[PDB]
Amino acid sequence: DEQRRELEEKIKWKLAELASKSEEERKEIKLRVIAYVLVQLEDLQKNL
Amino acid sequence: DEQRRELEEKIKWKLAELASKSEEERKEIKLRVIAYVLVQLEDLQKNL
Amino acid sequence: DEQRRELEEKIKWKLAELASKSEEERKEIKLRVIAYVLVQLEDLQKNL
Ligand code: NA
Ligand code: NA
Ligand code: NA
Repeated sequence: DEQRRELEEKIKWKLAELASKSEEERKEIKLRVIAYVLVQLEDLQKNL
Repeated sequence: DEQRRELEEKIKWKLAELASKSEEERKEIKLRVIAYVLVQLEDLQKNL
Repeated sequence: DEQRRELEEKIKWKLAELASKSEEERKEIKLRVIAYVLVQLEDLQKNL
């Protein structure tokens, strides 16, 4: 599927961006990711 | 944007909550986050 | 709620799948998860 391939390219681009980040920057990013997913899980746990 | 600032406040609140969790609780939370994102990625990989 | 219980079962199934993965496979999966969430955060940071 087209959209599937586009998503993989978006993911690979983000991985290349992440590769340039320092160890501490990566930890800050991972923390942000965890917090965002948890906010998403809560707001979803409300309507679903 | 308003919604953007609101999201950052939601993320900061979640970060403050995470900061109070023990190391083992944090590992349990990260595991849950990983599993949830993968479920989301699959269900999305179906409609998209 | 029904959908809530279904989500927990989906998450537990994914956790069981993750448990079978090697340490290196788990790192690859976590990297993919981080990149996907960041793509999601960007595309959301555009419409919201
Ligand atoms: Na660099
Ligand atoms: Na504490
Ligand atoms: Na195994």
